[PDB]
Amino acid sequence: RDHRKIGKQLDLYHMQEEAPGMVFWHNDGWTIFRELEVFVRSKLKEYQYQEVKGPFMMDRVLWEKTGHWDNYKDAMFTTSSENREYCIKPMNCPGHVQIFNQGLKSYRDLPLRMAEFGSCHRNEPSGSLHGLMRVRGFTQDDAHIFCTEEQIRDEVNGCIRLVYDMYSTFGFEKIVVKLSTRPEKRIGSDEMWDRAEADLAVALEENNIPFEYQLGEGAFFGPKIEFTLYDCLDRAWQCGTVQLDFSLPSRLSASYVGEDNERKVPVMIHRAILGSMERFIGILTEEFAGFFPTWLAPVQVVIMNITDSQSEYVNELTQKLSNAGIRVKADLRNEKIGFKIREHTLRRVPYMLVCGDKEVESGKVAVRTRRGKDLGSMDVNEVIEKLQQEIRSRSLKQLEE
Amino acid sequence: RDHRKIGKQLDLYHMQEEAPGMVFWHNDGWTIFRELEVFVRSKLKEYQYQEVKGPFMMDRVLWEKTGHWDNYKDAMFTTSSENREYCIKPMNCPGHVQIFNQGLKSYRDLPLRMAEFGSCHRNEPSGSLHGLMRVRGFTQDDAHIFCTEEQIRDEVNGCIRLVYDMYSTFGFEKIVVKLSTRPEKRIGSDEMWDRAEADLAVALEENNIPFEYQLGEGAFFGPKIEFTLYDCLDRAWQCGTVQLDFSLPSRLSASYVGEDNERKVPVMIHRAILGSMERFIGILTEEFAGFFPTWLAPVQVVIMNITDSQSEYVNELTQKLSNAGIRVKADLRNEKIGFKIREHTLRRVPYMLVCGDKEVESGKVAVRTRRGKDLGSMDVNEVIEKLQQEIRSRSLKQL
Ligand SMILES: Nc1ncnc2c1ncn2[C@@H]1O[C@H](COP(=O)(O)OP(=O)(O)OP(=O)(O)O)[C@@H](O)[C@H]1O
Ligand SMILES: Nc1ncnc2c1ncn2[C@@H]1O[C@H](COP(=O)(O)OP(=O)(O)OP(=O)(O)O)[C@@H](O)[C@H]1O
Ligand SMILES: [Mg+2]
Ligand SMILES: [Mg+2]
Ligand SMILES: [Mg+2]
Ligand SMILES: [Mg+2]
Ligand SMILES: [Zn+2]
Ligand SMILES: [Zn+2]
Repeated sequence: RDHRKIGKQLDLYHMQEEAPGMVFWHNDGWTIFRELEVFVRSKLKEYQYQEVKGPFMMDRVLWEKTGHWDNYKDAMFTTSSENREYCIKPMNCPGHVQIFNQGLKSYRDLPLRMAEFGSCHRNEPSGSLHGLMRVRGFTQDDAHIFCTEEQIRDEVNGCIRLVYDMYSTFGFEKIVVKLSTRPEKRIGSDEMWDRAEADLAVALEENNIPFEYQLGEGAFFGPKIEFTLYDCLDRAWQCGTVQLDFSLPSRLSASYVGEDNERKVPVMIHRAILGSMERFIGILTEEFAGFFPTWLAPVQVVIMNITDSQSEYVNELTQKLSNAGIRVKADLRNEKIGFKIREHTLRRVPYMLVCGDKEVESGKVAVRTRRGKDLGSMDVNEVIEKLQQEIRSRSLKQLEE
Repeated sequence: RDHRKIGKQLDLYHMQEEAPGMVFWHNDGWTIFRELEVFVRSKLKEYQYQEVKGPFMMDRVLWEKTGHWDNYKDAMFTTSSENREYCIKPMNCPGHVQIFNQGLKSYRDLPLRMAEFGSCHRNEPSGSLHGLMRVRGFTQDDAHIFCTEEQIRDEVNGCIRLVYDMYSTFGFEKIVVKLSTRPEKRIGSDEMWDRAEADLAVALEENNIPFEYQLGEGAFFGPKIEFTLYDCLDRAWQCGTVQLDFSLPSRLSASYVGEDNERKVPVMIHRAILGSMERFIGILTEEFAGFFPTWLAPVQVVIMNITDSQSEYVNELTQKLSNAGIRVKADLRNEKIGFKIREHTLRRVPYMLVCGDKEVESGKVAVRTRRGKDLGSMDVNEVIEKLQQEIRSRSLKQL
């Protein structure tokens, strides 16, 4: 049930000591990663987010200005060029503010929602590293919303709504919500912290979401709503996060022209829905025990012959399913079909299509699933249509399941 | 036609002194980048490439094994953690070999084609930096092909075919090819360099490609075919490249079980088709003067109302085009229609749809282009279909 064991069995990724906490994504794990990006992007479109890309590193001077240097230096990787020191970014917020700061902004531009699949590096103590769930290089499905104070309620509500909308696709039954309050080391006044923490609490109450406080776990610049998911040992992992920030835009000289023609500082909401792709894939792997929903499955269909007699027909069906957009592979090896089926079951391939002479003559396929079910013979075109529907709806459940 | 001025005018990206040579991709520039990735991914499905992702940093010891720490040192960003030294990767090859080395490989797995949109960082001298063309952090449409000696000819041919295939989509008329031979600092024996250089020259001749030698410009591990594209000032920029490598696989302990059941070392072909996304976008921006073909345009369609009476219709049209897969925006601002049209024309939006009362009553739309052509009233579904055909085919010219 451990995602590290399942990841090896399905050849999803590996890690090695030449790059501690750094993931090597193999083809099949990168397929899952990419499908999750496509899913997130479909939500970015619906909820009207920009998508940007900030640089990997920036001058230490800028990280000093935010307060990251004093409050985050231990976790930061640094490098140098031509007598200047750079920080590899542990967070995407300063880069998004650099983009916001190009060009004059008006209240008419707000709320401005700016998303990034943002690569973060944090020098986590090597003793704390754990598979995909705690790594040193990870990719957040991050975004920063620049808004007015009057827009905070609506924008925080929109993030909360987005979290439950995305999580319902995966069928999560245990989502534990925490409000992380001010940490001992922080910037911003007590009055600003009281306001930000109340805003989050009222937003959760308004959505009728039960939660508990988590004292001292907020960011150095603002409080957080945390959406907690659980692994196979029922350990709590922080995934989704909504953060309210009255401090960083001021520190980074962000402003916009208000209705009054006065210069104003935007509020910034930070949020990640999945958290990081790495930690979320870890959670999905354990939650599903490697039985990824068909739309996520690295290989959705394997087509297999009984003998070389049906090998041409298998090759035609494989091209046909591939042209219909299905991740399909042919298994033409000189092995018994029971052997093949057991192997692709261990690989958690949703569907196995067996082609005997009966199947070749009729243009049909015998359908087996990774759950051990025999689904009988079906017409090829009906199978394709059913798989396409299963994939496009991102269905959690297989045919006749 | 300088891509840096166009990039500012169209809000594609920016750069600043807090990160020399590092691009901040804005929404519209990042849209072009992502469409190029979609295009590349479509071609690699066709040619049966895997797609992977390696880590950003690995131990200095690994870069010593490859010979990079000695042949590539001062060009590399280095960092530390818990008394170990790491290199931010300047190339993707060692990571791809690490993935190849996971699990027993046989001749049945070859050729194994492994692609990555590989983020590279190189400490280029700050005085050499230029716009998007020469940056310190960039993304290569990289791949490594592991193959046998007998498979070299076919695999190099496939890379050359891929370059001309993908470049024809953009209509490039000037593609100059170079063969870069052994540099002063290299790994691998002279006989291996003789054979690698001959293999690439034969490949170019067999593909009917006139080329010029570039003595001493090969990679430290092997010679390269370089595909050169030219900017507005006719400066030469290396974009696509094919590199033949008989030495890195052995240094990194790559092997496969041959048909005879003995251990053998694969040959590696390195190749990038576009080169880097940053540099290729720079070239495209100058080549098209910011009039990106519709399939690449950050915003493909803007729909505007003349008065508030049509605002509802414009919103229904906008949702309909967006559901048909078109990058479309509604412009409902309290501005004169002639102000709105000019704004989106200057932003080089391919198609502008104007809705007055007669368009609403008829279920039609008045269509004009960024070049000033007035297409008149058209049926909505006719516009969507023509737009979809222009995008699906990645057509260079409009309606
Ligand atoms: N080391 C890490 N490995 C993997 N994912 C991470 C890591 N650190 C953070 N994330 C993910 O990024 C999200 C947003 O980042 P944030 O700065 O809020 O995390 P965090 O509070 O430091 O997390 P944690 O308490 O788990 O260390 C987290 O909710 C988590 O999903
Ligand atoms: N500093 C850079 N900025 C942008 N793109 C680059 C840069 N260096 C290399 N590339 C791109 O990556 C491709 C493959 O990398 P490779 O190591 O072969 O380049 P290169 O020979 O060092 O390039 P150049 O001669 O332009 O310095 C190049 O052909 C080019 O398109
Ligand atoms: Mg942390
Ligand atoms: Mg935390
Ligand atoms: Mg170079
Ligand atoms: Mg060169
Ligand atoms: Zn942030
Ligand atoms: Zn390489």
